[PDB]
Amino acid sequence: AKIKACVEEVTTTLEETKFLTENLLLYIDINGNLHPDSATLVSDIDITFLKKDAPYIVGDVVQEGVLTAVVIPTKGTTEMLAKALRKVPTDNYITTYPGQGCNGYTVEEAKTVLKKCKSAFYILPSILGTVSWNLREMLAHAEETRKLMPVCVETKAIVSTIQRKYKGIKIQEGVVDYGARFYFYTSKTTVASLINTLNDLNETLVTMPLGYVTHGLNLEEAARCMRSLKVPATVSVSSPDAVTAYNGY
Repeated sequence: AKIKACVEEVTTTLEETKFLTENLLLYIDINGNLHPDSATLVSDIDITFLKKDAPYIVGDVVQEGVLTAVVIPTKGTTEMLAKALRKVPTDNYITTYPGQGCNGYTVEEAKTVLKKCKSAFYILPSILGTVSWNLREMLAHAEETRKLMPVCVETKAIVSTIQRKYKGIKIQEGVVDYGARFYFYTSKTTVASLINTLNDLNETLVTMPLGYVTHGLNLEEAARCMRSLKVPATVSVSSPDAVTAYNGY
């Protein structure tokens, strides 16, 4: 039937919005990996088809059952994002604003792009001071506040400091609650998977910018990714100048 073109923000959870349509529009990267905003919308659905045909080019669309996914770019520009969204078949969709988080686009840029399409879009809904604390200060803060502290296991200087401060700790990937509460991860897992994990734990964090250095990101790229966190976080950067730069991004 003819589609009633619109962009409408709802305040309902995914399940509570399905009365409008069963169709979900997801965002993926060139490898078929789901954007953190899309990753929580595929519960109890086989998503083998997303990575099955990787690698993809921006604008590629993959579909199966109630799911539609489009490969979006990283702000290259708004033109590229518009062009990608135009490839989605016209229909009624529950979705999120495209290009958020690591992709670097703003909510205003996403609204502009969706309003140029002919689909009916139903948009699902959705801080602590920035500091320059050294590792010893961060560990002391995590210990007294019980905030979760993400730690990259490949950063040997950090692992050796934790082993020496918390004698007897058994460091392994995942949550380790010994002296302080840590989330140990490898750089061999994506920043997106890490953000999804921290969002699911739903704990307040004390953290360095995620992806910065460990995943080859610069501070601006890490700041963009950090927008995908749905938990409160005390972010600690390298120096007082990096505080201005980070809060500037």
